[PDB]
Amino acid sequence: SGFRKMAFPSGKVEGCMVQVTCGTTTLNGLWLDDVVYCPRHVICTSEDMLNPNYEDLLIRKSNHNFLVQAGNVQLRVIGHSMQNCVLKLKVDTANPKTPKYKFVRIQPGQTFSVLACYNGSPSGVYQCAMRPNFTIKGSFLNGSCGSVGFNIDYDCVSFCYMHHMELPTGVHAGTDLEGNFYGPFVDRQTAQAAGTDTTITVNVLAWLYAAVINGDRWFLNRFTTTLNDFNLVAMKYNYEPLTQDHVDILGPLSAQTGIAVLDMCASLKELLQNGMNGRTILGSALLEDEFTPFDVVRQCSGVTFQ
Amino acid sequence: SGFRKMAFPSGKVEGCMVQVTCGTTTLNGLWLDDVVYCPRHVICTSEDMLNPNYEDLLIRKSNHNFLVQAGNVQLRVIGHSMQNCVLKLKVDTANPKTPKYKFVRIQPGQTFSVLACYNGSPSGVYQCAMRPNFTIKGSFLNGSCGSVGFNIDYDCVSFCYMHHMELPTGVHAGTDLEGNFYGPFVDRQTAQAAGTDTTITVNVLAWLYAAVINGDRWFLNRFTTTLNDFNLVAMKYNYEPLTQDHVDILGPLSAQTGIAVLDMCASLKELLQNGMNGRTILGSALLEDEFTPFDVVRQCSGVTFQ
Ligand SMILES: CNC(=O)c1cc(Br)cc([N+](=O)[O-])c1N1CC[C@@]2(CN(C(=O)c3cncc4cc(O)ccc34)C[C@@H]2c2ccccc2)C1
Ligand SMILES: CNC(=O)c1cc(Br)cc([N+](=O)[O-])c1N1CC[C@@]2(CN(C(=O)c3cncc4cc(O)ccc34)C[C@@H]2c2ccccc2)C1
Repeated sequence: SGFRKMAFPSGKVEGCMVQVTCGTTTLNGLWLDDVVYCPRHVICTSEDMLNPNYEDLLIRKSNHNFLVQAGNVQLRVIGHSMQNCVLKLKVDTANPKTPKYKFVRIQPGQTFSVLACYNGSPSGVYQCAMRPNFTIKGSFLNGSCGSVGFNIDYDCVSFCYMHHMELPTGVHAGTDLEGNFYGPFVDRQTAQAAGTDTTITVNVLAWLYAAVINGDRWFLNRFTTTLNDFNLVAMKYNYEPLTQDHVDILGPLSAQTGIAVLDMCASLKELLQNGMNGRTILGSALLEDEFTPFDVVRQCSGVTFQ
Repeated sequence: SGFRKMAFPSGKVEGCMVQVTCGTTTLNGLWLDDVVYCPRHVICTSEDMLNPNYEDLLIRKSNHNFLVQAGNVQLRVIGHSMQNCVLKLKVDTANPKTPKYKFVRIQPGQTFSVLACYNGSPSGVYQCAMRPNFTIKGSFLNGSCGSVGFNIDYDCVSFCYMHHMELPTGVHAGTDLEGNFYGPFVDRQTAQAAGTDTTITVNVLAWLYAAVINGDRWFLNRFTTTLNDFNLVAMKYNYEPLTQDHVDILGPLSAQTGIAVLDMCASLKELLQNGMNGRTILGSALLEDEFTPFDVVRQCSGVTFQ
């Protein structure tokens, strides 16, 4: 029993974190095989970021302009390329610690673990969701660029996020490991802000199913609802529309608890309309939307990774 | 910016997790140098746990009654001893992955990271606090015994918790790595329950300081309070008394924000008396008490570990 925001074991990622220095700029990089991946704004000064031309800035750099430190050992750079907003530094040494890995671009609403790092050195690990507005509510200070987000499936680390910047609202923005930003953001100091966000409906439902699996049932009712009538209440409370594909995804949890998906939607409808009345669910006074259906199954059923 | 329940990087602990089988019972063990540590109830059947005599049960076992699996390699046991509620199995191989480590018995209110494990295989990592009633609100299923809680300081892993059991309220109970239970609990199936718990006052205050460091100030006021008058409100809301040593501990955070500790106590007094009025602090509609003053400084200042 219990339900926690649970991150994946970070060991396989810790062994890939290195430090990348270009000029006076230092940030984190990800060392897989003989390539280090880091944000391309490593080549920039603060004044560059106001309006940078990265092809021009990068053309003026050499392999020896990039210092790569992996613990004590320095790594010699033998090539460099730019792919979208990430820099790929080829090095003379394959990382002996390279895990089985993939690069994945996740959909909004999916979760991942973040290994926060400074100077190539891991600081901590925590779970995040990709918000509908393609930001994340992480925990990031100056120097954290190039920290990565990931999932682990069996042996295989699927990297899905590399940190680039913090937006004025204090939420965070970054790219997939191929350098493509999530959302409309760009690696330039301009007026750009998080757009309007919404609550991830299928995730709230999953979390309500986790609560039932863990013995909380106070919020259940005998009512039901149609998908159409639910989505109308969803719109009014700034929740994302629930699709039939979302319903199908909640299949296994609905079957494990004996609560039909549309029956859980009627429960959530009442919670949105009435509030919690000073009660809590799984230790939260809010409706939690950062657990996927997969996250609930993984933690309420004890999946492991090696 | 941002504030998250942040666990330590778990890599140094992952390399110590092994599987221990005695009879039909299988659980997790911690392999440091040439010793594996696991809960001594590994030697028990379910009927044994009703009223076990561990000296008698253990006297009837041999070294070859214990199977120890570390990934693929099986480890040969060459000795065994019981220390309080932990079993120490001596093995023929020193763990090549042994980190710098210590065993620490924490005070209630301190936090640690838990690496949840099944069959010697890490499942996930999360932060816990030792509650005042010496339970933890973890996330643990059948098979998780011998999972450990820990802190990392620089290079050194300080193990502080090994998981033994789940109490009827769904909270968790276990020992230090020397086998001494936190709280009054014993490794027997009896009527024992978590006692009355309280809210960790110094921790709530620390978290209010984290919110200020992160730009939330809506809950501040111009009032002040005396330590004595605060503690009287604390008693009424089931908060722990704030000691002068607690005040001194909050020194660095009070100095960084320019808010006197007793001024933050007056803020908290008002929050307890008025509620939050549908507002949130650091994304919580509750007063959060599972961050220590150290945890706030570590995350709002970017400490790392190698
Ligand atoms: C706060 N502001 C933005 O993050 C920001 C927002 C926009 Br809109 C556009 C840019 N932009 O394009 O320059 C931004 N960066 C400003 C510096 C950034 C960010 N950074 C970090 O270490 C960092 C990471 N996470 C959270 C942080 C919170 C902080 O309070 C301070 C720093 C960070 C280093 C990087 C950099 C790039 C080139 C030369 C020097 C430094 C990029
Ligand atoms: C639920 N009940 C108690 O945990 C419990 C409570 C008291 Br009061 C006294 C004992 N007691 O002394 O036996 C308890 N255990 C019952 C079995 C325990 C617990 N366990 C786990 O794997 C486990 C860990 N965490 C959370 C769990 C939640 C679950 O729903 C089911 C299992 C776990 C295995 C171990 C064991 C020991 C000897 C022989 C076989 C198994 C110890």
